[PDB]
Amino acid sequence: PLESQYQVGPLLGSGGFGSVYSGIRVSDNLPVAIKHVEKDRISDWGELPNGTRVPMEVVLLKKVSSGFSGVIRLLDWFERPDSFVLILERPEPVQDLFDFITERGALQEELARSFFWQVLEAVRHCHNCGVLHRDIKDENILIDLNRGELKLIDFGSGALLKDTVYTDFDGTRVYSPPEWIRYHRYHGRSAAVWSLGILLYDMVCGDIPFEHDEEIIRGQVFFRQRVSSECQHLIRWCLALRPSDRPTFEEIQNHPWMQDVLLPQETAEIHLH
Ligand SMILES: Nc1nccnc1C(=O)Nc1cnccc1N1CCC[C@H](N)C1
Repeated sequence: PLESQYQVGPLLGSGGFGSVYSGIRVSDNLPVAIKHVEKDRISDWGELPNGTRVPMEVVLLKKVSSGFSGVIRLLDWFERPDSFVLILERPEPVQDLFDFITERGALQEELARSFFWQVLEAVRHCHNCGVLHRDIKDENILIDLNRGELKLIDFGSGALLKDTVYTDFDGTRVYSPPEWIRYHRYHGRSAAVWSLGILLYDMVCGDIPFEHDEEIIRGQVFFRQRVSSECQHLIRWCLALRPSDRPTFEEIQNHPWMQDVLLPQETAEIHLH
């Protein structure tokens, strides 16, 4: 049973994603996160190779499963009569990117470069494994404060990556691209790159560039903080109105603003000490 295998701690958060609790695996004292999701609230249903219908997140997290620290690890999962329980890895000490930016304001470009690079490495790993996250944002990024390593969380709005159009979306509207707003249509990679541009603006400015549909559609970027010309260029390129004008992950990582990234441990030493 789940109740004998894990010691339940405080609620870490709840919302559209369900309810997430801090926990401890009783056997080895390993820190875990216990995620509960009600069956009636599930947006994307997946199918396990053995045939059983599970939340898409269970399918997606199994697809990415490796020694790669950039994606939160699924440790175990359970079915209950009206819900699913997901046992996830829990870094300690940890802080999500949203709380980190709230406490510190706009980040130094060196810090933003290190964090953005790790998000890109994590997203590239998902895509290479046939997984599309669909809800890339500061709230879905965990910072391992000791190691300076970032992890992607919440694959509950995700899908299997495909080359055809998506007509469904249940991620964050303010991170969604203008083709979703205008037409209820987007392609995986170019929509992911748009959300990445919103994320990078958020990191260097301390807030998102757009709040309303009209602003997303217009796509005019205003810099409220001092941001280098190379960083402003990368942001505007990710935020191109025409999806095909957006850079590939390779063009992003080869961008001159992305050069000479710090190692995660150098990041923890300089910026998280
Ligand atoms: N593994 C974790 N370790 C520490 C903290 N959180 C998580 C987590 O999975 N969180 C999570 C999963 N699915 C949806 C939302 C989640 N968050 C809950 C805490 C607040 C965070 N912004 C979102």
